[PDB]
Amino acid sequence: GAMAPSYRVKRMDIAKNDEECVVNAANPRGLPGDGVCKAVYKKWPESFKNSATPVGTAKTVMCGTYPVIHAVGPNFSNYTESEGDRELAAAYREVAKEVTRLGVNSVAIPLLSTGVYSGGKDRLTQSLNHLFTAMDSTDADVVIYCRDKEWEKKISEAIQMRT
Ligand SMILES: [Cl-]
Ligand SMILES: [Cl-]
Ligand SMILES: [Cl-]
Repeated sequence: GAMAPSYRVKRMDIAKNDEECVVNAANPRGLPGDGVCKAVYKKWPESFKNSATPVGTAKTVMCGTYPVIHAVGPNFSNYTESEGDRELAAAYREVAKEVTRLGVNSVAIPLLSTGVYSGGKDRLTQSLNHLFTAMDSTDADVVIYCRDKEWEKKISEAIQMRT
């Protein structure tokens, strides 16, 4: 574990992370996809060997010895708000199980279901609170990656307000 487990947020490509493993915002079919998924495919394409997994689950595939945790958030275009919320919470619980199983001291994580799977809604708070619910009992340093300047500020505020 980290000596003083922390949350941090950085605004940059998660393909450039400084953590011991990465969470991919994956699709269920293990396809290169778009956004974070496409960045992860470009950086760690070896990790997409048998990475297909259902919605609400995470499946880790090693790129060399570097773990890529493929976490499949729901596409809110396809799910009802209720069932999408349930699957999004479940995907993060499976991320916390994998981070724990791997014994890493740090993990790079994007906000699941916030991009093209958002169904055109702002899900920063929904997705971040499910991240916290799952990761709070872990002792890994968690570094959240985002691209939007206003999201960085809002994530940073949510982190700092619980310290
Ligand atoms: Cl960047
Ligand atoms: Cl997404
Ligand atoms: Cl963002």
